[PDB]
Amino acid sequence: MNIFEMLRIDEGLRLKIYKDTEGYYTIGIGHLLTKSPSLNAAKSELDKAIGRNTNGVITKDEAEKLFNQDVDAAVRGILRNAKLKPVYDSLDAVRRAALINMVFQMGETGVAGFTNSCRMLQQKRWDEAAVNLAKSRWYNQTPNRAKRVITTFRTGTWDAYKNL
Ligand SMILES: *SCC1=CC(C)(C)N(O)C1(C)C
Repeated sequence: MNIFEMLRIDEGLRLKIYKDTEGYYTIGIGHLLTKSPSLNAAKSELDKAIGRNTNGVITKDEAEKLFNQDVDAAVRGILRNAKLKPVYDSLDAVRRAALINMVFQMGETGVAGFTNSCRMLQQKRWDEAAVNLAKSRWYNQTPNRAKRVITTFRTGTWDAYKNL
């Protein structure tokens, strides 16, 4: 298991524009196109992202290319955030993947709260952090996924993704 396999499990793979859990146009492996209600706006974002006139459908290779860019972007976003970098640096590789997973799903920029959760992770109070992370819109809206990510933070193992 690694961050790519983990997110692939959590995000799925769809080659045609579809709506994510929040109702937003998305494609590939969790690649958010726009929060705009306009499908045309979403298709324009897609064409720009891929570099060709697609009309809503991409190939698996193209989906994996956006995925590589998105994971890279989540990692660089973490390292450029003065608040997240110290937490990421304090974690082992498995928990670092859990943090990348959260950033991939909700972004670094524009994310409200979680200051206390991050403080508990940096303190390595795994059980307390796990409880705290669950008191969130994030957990309530996508509980099965949040549970897997939280279990990863609580245990530092891939148990939530094995046999899954
Ligand atoms: S460690 C929890 C956390 C803090 C903040 C910077 C708000 N984030 O985006 C996540 C959800 C990673």
